[PDB]
Amino acid sequence: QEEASGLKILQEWKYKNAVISFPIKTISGRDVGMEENYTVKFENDLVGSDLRIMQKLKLGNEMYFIVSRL
RNA sequence: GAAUACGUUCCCGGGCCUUGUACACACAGCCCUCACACCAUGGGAGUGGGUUGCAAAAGAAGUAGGUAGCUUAACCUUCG
Ligand SMILES: [Mg+2]
Ligand SMILES: [Mg+2]
Ligand SMILES: [Mg+2]
Repeated sequence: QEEASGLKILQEWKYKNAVISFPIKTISGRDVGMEENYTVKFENDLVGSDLRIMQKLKLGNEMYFIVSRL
C-alpha cells in the first residue's frame, strides 16, 4: 500500500508483543532476495523507537517473529 | 537331424511428398512468485517574480499651456 510503511500498525494497536511469520520457500538458492526482504526491512528500521525484538526462528516454511515494546 | 509361412494394416531404418513453425547446435510451445530500489518522463497544496496586462489612485524630471503674486540691462518710452 505504501513504500516502507510497516512500523506504523503495531504501534496504532497499543500493545506488548506479537508473532509475525513469512514464507521461506527459497528453491535451492532461487527465491533468495525476492523472499528475504520480509526481514531486512525490520532490523534496519528497528533502531530508534519503543519497538524491539525478543527471539527469531526459521523452520518448516514459516519464520516467526517475536516483538517487544517498553 | 526332421511335421514343410493361408498373409504385410504396424517407429532397427530410409526414400518420394505436403502444410506450417512458439525453428536454425535447428521440436516443442497458456504465472507460483515482490519491500522492489535508482536514474528518465507525465503530473503536481502552496512560493516567487519576469513581462506585465486590467479597475484605478498617486506623478520625479522635462516639454507645453494658463496665470491677479513676485521680479527685471538691451526695445518703445508718453518718459508715471
Ligand atoms: Mg526414424
Ligand atoms: Mg510600464
Ligand atoms: Mg520649469
